[PDB]
Amino acid sequence: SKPNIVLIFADDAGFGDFGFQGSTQLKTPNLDKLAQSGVRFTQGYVSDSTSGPSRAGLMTGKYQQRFGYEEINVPGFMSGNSALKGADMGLPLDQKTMGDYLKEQGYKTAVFGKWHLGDADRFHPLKRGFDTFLGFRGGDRSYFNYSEQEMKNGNKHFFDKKLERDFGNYEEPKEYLTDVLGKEAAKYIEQNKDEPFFIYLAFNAVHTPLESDPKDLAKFPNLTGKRKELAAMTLGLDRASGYVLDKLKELGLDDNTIVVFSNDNGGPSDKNASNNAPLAGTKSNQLEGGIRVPFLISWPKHIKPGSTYDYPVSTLDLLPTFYSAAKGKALGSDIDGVDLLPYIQGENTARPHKVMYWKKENRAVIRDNDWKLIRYPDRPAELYDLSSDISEQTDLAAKNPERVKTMFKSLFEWELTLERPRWLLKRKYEKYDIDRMDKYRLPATQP
Amino acid sequence: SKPNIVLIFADDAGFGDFGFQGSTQLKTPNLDKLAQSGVRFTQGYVSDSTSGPSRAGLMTGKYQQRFGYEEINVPGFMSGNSALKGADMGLPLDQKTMGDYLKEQGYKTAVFGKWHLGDADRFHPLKRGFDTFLGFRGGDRSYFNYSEQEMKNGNKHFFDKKLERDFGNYEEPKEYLTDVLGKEAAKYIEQNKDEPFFIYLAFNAVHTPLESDPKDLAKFPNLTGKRKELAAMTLGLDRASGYVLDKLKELGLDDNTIVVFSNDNGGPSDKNASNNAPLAGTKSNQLEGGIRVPFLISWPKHIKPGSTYDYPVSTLDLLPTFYSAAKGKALGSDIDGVDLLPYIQGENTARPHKVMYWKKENRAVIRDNDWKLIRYPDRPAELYDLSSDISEQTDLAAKNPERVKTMFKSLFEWELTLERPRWLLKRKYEKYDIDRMDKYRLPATQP
Ligand SMILES: O=S(=O)(O)O[C@@H]1[C@H](O[C@H]2O[C@@H]3CO[C@@H]([C@H]3O[C@@H]3O[C@H](CO)[C@H](OS(=O)(=O)O)[C@H](O[C@H]4O[C@@H]5CO[C@@H]([C@H]5O)[C@H]4OS(=O)(=O)O)[C@H]3O)[C@H]2OS(=O)(=O)O)[C@@H](O)[C@H](O)O[C@@H]1CO
Ligand SMILES: O=S(=O)(O)O[C@@H]1[C@H](O[C@H]2O[C@@H]3CO[C@@H]([C@H]3O[C@@H]3O[C@H](CO)[C@H](OS(=O)(=O)O)[C@H](O[C@H]4O[C@@H]5CO[C@@H]([C@H]5O)[C@H]4OS(=O)(=O)O)[C@H]3O)[C@H]2OS(=O)(=O)O)[C@@H](O)[C@H](O)O[C@@H]1CO
Ligand SMILES: [Ca+2]
Ligand SMILES: [Ca+2]
Ligand SMILES: [Cl-]
Ligand SMILES: [Cl-]
Repeated sequence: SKPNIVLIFADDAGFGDFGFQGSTQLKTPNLDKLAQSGVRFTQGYVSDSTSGPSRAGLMTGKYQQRFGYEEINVPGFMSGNSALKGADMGLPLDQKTMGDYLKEQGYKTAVFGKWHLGDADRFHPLKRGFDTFLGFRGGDRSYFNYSEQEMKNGNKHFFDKKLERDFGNYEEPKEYLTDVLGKEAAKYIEQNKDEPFFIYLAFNAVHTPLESDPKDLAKFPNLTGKRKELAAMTLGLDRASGYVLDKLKELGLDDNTIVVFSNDNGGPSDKNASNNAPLAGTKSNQLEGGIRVPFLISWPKHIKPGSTYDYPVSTLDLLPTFYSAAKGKALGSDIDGVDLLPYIQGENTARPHKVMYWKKENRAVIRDNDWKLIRYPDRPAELYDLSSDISEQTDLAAKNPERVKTMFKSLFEWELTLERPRWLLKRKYEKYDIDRMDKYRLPATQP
Repeated sequence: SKPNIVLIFADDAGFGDFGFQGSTQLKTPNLDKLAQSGVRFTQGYVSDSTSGPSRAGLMTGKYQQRFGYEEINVPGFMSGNSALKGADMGLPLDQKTMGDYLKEQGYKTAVFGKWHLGDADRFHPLKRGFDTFLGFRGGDRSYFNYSEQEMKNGNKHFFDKKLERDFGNYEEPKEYLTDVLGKEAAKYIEQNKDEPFFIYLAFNAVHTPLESDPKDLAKFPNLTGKRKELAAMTLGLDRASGYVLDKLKELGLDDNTIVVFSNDNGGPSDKNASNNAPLAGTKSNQLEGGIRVPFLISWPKHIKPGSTYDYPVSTLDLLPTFYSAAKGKALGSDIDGVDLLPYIQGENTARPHKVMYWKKENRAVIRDNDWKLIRYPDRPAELYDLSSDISEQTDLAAKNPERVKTMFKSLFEWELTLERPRWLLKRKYEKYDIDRMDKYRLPATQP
């Protein structure tokens, strides 16, 4: 029987900022129970440390740099020299999505919340294998309704923040957006309970702006400023996820539903007070704190409850995992991900990925087993043993010069399989990305 | 009195491949006498190790990466994702050229031979401060006439190879192109002998294809294959330069004429059998063999004959040097070059450039005094003391880790002042550039 698939994909959450990730300060009871119901990945990665490229990898099961989706698509932030600007930046139309693949297997498909895979009509979710959409095309938006005046006074890219149903039916949220998105996903489950369905629940929680339900803020009297907002926004993310998980149980769909929880990129600790403990770094850098994310898979009667899987896995793996579960027999020859199920169930004791890569311009990483080489524009390449140094504080480059040379050559061989980028950020953002990395160069710790 | 200015700019010549550069195999009598007539620079550099970007720096007196002219403009070789392709790649129109500056000082201005600063009409020499043109818009062409049929049946970029007078008056060369270009420059001197003139004589010699006057091939009976052609093509370059130098002497203009000889980039030893002795590397890499070039300045009664100048200088310096000689008092505030005359004459004993930079994508160089840091995509950054190690064979990076870190930060600070590139080569050419560098990693030696 073809299982339902629910992918809950948070935005800008701290690695440490869930109960199941070791938080005692924040409250995530619903997602903690999801963790206990299935397998928790201790080394789950996104394909990039920023939103657009991460989502391009997730949606395609491919290294997004292979189709030139290398730097983040941010209308108004792009170089005057960029090949594509504004609404023309998007997931190339020749790429086949997770939605397209599950549509081939007869699934009902919906996306709720953040898209960020292009603002033009041709890049719209309903053109990319999704039946149904309630969300926003761009990278961020308010958790409450925009006034008519705010929409009138927005710059030429502001339209991508407007809450939208399907193909251009604009209507602002009537309550806290996190609750709207969760309730919509639960309504869609109810409407499609008799047929295989795929939901992509792309919460904007816990992305800026720092806005919360006042009742949620009240539950954190001992937290201050940004961290109090993050706590409240996290409680909202967890409650809204709860609407979906509870609806599945209520309708008896638990045994025949795959639920995934992950996060688009590492926490931007300076922006939303996210905490990536015990990792160094943040959003937009390639330290573990930027690329390693909370990662759960639940499939009752198929995946052992309360289990952990400790070899590296990728958001790139989700497309082939979902497609195989959906009884798909025509996977494209170009997929970088692997079906995780044989690995999760111990049929395959090998690493799903011996070698993994990250790249934004001159900043790149090659990982070989637990060896991690990090290349930078502004400092010598660093080598970490992640099996003894999760926080990347002990540079072993000088002690292992032959391994550094061999990993450098392997990194460049992979770079040679990539397209040149399709769009380029203004020069100044490389300084912002590196300066924040140096601000969070030390390990984060649970408060 | 405003001096005449003649800039002879060869293409793809080997560093060692002139008598005045230490060759005992090749014949360059005319240019050897030019060297003896003036100052020879032992550390003269182009702004890039390839044609288009080198010429953009030369024409502007600016780091060409500041206006996004970073990778070479080669129609048909560009990424399908490139922002600008074919005829649209060119020196940005908001840049002010060497021609424009000397036109302001009342000079007659001419360019003969290779342009390579854009194929579209708007990038044409007669739009960029040149009165007159006989040459070709693109990067290479035959040293003999193309048939009407060859020109009709060429790909969509082939038109940029056609020999052109002024604004689209096409006529193929009636003899060996090197002789045509020299004789045209000599005719222009004759026509303008009573008025200040500037000639940019951009020979395609000694660029591929390997075609020579049979009478020149006859002067090298003991050489074979590519090296014989290079020898013959070099003798032609020297004779054609001779037409110009002999015309200046014949008309008594020697004492009031600045003559410069240089070369667009290091020798592509695999392509035209050029020899960069005693340097390592070649065209398209940032070893000394790619970026250091033969560099002569003659101004009889102003520059001491038979002298050498040993501090680093740049083609970027030629615009301000020329403009100051032309009595210009309104240099732009954006010029990276300096007027060399005070340095040559000992009015300024300081280094003209304490710091110099090169950049193509991930490949970059910072030089601080005689320290050279080289960054690569596929290997650890290398550090050379050029005052003890001209051939870049003793990597000091491990011995001097703090200097490596300091120069890395300074390199990135300069990168932050640049635009993103305006066009991007196909990915595969980075493999070709690096593999050839490794083929010529050892010092070249005089045959
Ligand atoms: O006048 S404005 O007050 O500032 O009006 C406000 C709203 O506009 C703003 O909206 C947010 C906040 O500031 C600007 C915009 O932020 C930018 O949003 C981008 C969305 O794509 C992007 O965020 S991201 O998607 O999460 O990556 C930008 O962040 C990136 O910038 C670089 C590229 O990658 C990283 C950086 O290197 C990434 O940084 S990060 O990792 O830290 O996130 C982010 O800066 C502003 O938008 S604007 O269009 O520029 O004006 C306006 O819409 C609203 O109506 O009013 C408010 C004021 O009340
Ligand atoms: O069958 S052919 O021999 O190909 O036909 C010939 C003519 O077409 C060719 O002409 C030459 C030979 O092959 C192509 C062309 O070479 C390319 O010319 C470019 C000019 O811009 C460029 O040279 S460059 O300007 O000096 O840089 C290309 O070299 C570069 O390529 C990459 C970019 O930088 C470097 C590389 O990474 C640089 O390499 S290098 O440093 O070694 O110089 C060079 O490959 C081909 O032209 S075509 O546009 O591809 O078709 C044809 O017109 C004529 O009619 O027939 C001849 C054969 O008789
Ligand atoms: Ca995000
Ligand atoms: Ca050249
Ligand atoms: Cl984001
Ligand atoms: Cl060239």
